[PDB]
Amino acid sequence: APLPTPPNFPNDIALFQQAYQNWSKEIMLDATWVCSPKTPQDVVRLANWAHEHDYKIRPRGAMAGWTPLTVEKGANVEKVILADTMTHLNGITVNTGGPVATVTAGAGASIEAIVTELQKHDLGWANLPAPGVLSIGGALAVNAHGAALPAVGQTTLPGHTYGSLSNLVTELTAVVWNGTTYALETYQRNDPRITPLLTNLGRCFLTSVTMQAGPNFRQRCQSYTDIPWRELFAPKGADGRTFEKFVAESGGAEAIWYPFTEKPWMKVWTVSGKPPQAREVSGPYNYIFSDNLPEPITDMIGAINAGNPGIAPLFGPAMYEITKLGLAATNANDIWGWSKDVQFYIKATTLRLTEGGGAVVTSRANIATVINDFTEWFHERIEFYRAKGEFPLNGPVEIRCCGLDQAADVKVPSVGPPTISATRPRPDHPDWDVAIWLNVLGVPGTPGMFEFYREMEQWMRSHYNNDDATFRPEWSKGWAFGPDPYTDNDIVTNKMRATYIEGVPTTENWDTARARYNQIDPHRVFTNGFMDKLLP
Ligand SMILES: Cc1cc2nc3c(=O)[nH]c(=O)nc-3n(C[C@H](O)[C@H](O)[C@H](O)COP(=O)(O)OP(=O)(O)OC[C@H]3O[C@@H](n4cnc5c(N)ncnc54)[C@H](O)[C@@H]3O)c2cc1C
Ligand SMILES: C[As](C)(=O)[O-]
Ligand SMILES: C[As](C)(=O)[O-]
Ligand SMILES: [Mn+2]
Ligand SMILES: [Mn+2]
Repeated sequence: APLPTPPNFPNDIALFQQAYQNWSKEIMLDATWVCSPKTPQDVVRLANWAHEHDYKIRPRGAMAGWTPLTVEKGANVEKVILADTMTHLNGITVNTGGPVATVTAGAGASIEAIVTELQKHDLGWANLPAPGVLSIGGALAVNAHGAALPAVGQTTLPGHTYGSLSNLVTELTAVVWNGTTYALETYQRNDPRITPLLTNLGRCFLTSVTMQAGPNFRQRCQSYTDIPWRELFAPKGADGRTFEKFVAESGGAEAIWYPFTEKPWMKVWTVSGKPPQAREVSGPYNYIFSDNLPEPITDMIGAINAGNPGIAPLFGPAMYEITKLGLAATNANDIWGWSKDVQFYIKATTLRLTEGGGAVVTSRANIATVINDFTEWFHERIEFYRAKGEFPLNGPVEIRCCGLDQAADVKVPSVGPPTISATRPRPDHPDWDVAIWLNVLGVPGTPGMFEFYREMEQWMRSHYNNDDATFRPEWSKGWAFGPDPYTDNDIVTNKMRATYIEGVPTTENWDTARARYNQIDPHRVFTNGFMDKLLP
């Protein structure tokens, strides 16, 4: 069924109708209006047109995400235009000459494309998200990050950050109200106005960004599937092959622990000179068994989807075995290459899942305790539900750490970190210097799963709430589980604000960010109904 034709739409911007679905298909719309602006000036034309006709505009990147910040479930989108940035707003230029090398990218450029160009100039980023498909605008919007820390004794090379990609921004350009009309405006990192824009949840429309780059580096990625979970996730100072020891020795680490299994898949990244035992790779996405699944597994997933959640204790071990056998068969337990080739490992063809948990901001010395508390709690819960015949949990626990948006990493003049990034340092706790990402993944539609994600969100908020650690939702994942994600009204309208006014000055907090967003867009062109609840 055709949507109403928009009134007097700019004649040279082609409009087409497409479906929209979020990653888990928990948001599904049969029809939306879409266009692909050719230049930043065309986004300006779209915004002024929208203002004049009471339409809304949303930037559309790779759609590799879950939140309702583009379109909401069940929403009337008759007066909404989605502006695909990836078709044309994708230019990339490396700039070598200043206090630091930089790269200027259209907001629709993919992060893989950006860092591929950086590699040609012997440059790179230290803390990359796992999927390269992401648009840079979409990555910045949520403080996108990887699993990287420096090893003990490792210095941060000039230009690099172990925080979010949002910490690397030296300048950006956005569509902004000037008092009479929307126009392009450019902000430098030393401008107080920029900090809410560095992580903006799509409340602002970025057309281009410039980001610092450091030197590229070679990196090893070793996999282990032979460490029992209680050994890996042990209390502080324990014997054996512990998570904290890997972080000390190597810096970068991520564990994937399938449900009802004994041994995680642990990945450890070490900066280098190739180790004799490692296999050199020349491209990303080196885990072929995880981008493509065979028939016995897809049959289990099919049977789960058909109403058999009791397959979970068979499915977890089956996924572990595909991983163990696949790593061995393809000789991928010990690989080495440029940063991007070992840090990009999730292809867009990966199994569609939905996520809970979030971030714990704390001191580096407290990593073992945070992880041990979470994994012991999780294990007790999953076994508790199994004993009652209930299987709310059929995907892995995933755990990784990175750094925060440290001022020391920024090599241009700067007014500070992103205002509302989950990676923003806490001024009241200068010793808090890591973010621990504690995620749980599950098959969409699983009975009891969102109830459990609510149970977990409540537990994390209450448990990680003291002088040693605090909890922040991961913007890009599920949160405000009511029990469905993004539906607990108290969390959306009260507790997210509370999180982002805690421990920070009233001159640079959640309310500062809201004020800036409304100054830039008082007509609320760059909003939807969910945005209006979260950021009034
Ligand atoms: C399987 C998978 C793995 C992932 N792994 C990681 C991970 O390793 N680390 C990590 O940090 N994240 C990860 N993500 C989450 C991902 O970073 C976010 O979902 C991201 O926002 C998606 O970017 P996108 O380009 O697909 O944008 P979209 O999904 O199209 O949009 C996402 C958000 O960005 C905003 N946005 C897009 N373009 C602009 C723009 N030009 N200006 C202003 N706002 C804009 C939108 O309004 C929206 O809020 C993963 C996601 C998936 C699906
Ligand atoms: C690598 As992940 C927990 O953001 O899907
Ligand atoms: C309970 As408190 C003051 O550590 O946020
Ligand atoms: Mn608190
Ligand atoms: Mn203490």
